[PDB]
Formats: sequence, structure tokens, C-alpha cells
Amino acid sequence: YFGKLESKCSVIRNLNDQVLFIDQGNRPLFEDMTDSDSRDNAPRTIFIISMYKDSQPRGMAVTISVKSEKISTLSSENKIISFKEMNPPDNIKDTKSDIIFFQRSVPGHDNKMQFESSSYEGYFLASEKERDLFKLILKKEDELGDRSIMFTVQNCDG
Repeated sequence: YFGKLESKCSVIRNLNDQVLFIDQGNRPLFEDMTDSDSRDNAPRTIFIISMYKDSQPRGMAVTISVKSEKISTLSSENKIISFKEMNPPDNIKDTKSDIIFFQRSVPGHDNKMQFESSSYEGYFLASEKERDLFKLILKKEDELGDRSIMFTVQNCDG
């Protein structure tokens, strides 16, 4: 079971220092900071990472949420990326949850982080190029050295 401990304002960047944002269509994408849309994208670059105490310690249990008009929370349900219409909860009774990811650092690189679905072992948040776009996806990943599943997290609380 999980219990929420603290929430932190966060900016998430991929392997190429592109910044995660939510577009008009509620799609999680990555922007180059010289992109012409970076001005309009800027409010949608802010994520809330909430840390959870875990009765079955496997990694740092977190939810990732966005604050638009209302709060929505990132989900790995059905092995894809979506946003559940829900604030991060105070308590979660189960040991696995579609909104809980295990955040862990990369061996030798304490600042590089990987987020594993707690529902689907071996599935990770990843950056993927798809035509002209860079998309946040849920990727079945056998190779933990794959830099496309590595992110940095910058605190904006201060």
C-alpha cells in the first residue's frame, strides 16, 4: 500500500534536453527550447511529482500530475500513456497502481532517472521520435542502458 508524503513542482527533460509539455490535445510531447511554440507551451511544462511511502519498497514510488483547470495524473493503464482525471491520492490500498511509477537513478549517473510502471513490470516512460514530434510513450524496455528512457528532473519549488 502507498501513502502520499510530499509533492514537488518539477520540469522533466529527456536525453536531448528537450522539455516535457502537454499540448493542446492533451498529448505529452517534448519541445526544443528554440521552438517557436515554447512561449505558448510554457504553462504546460510544469509537472507535480508526488512521492509515496511504499509498504513494499521497490524504488521511489511517485505519481506525475499536471495542473490545468483541474489536476490530472499520468497513467500506464492498458500499457499506454494517458491522463486519469484525478488528483494524486492520499492513500492507495494496492501494491500496484496504474498511476504509480518507480523512479530510480541510473547506475553511475545519480541525476538521470528512469520511471517504471508499477502495474506493468519492465515498461518505462520513454521519449520517442515519431515523424516530426517527440512523444512521451510507455515502452517495454529490456535494455536499462537505453538513454531514451532516461530523464532529468528539475525542481521549480525553489
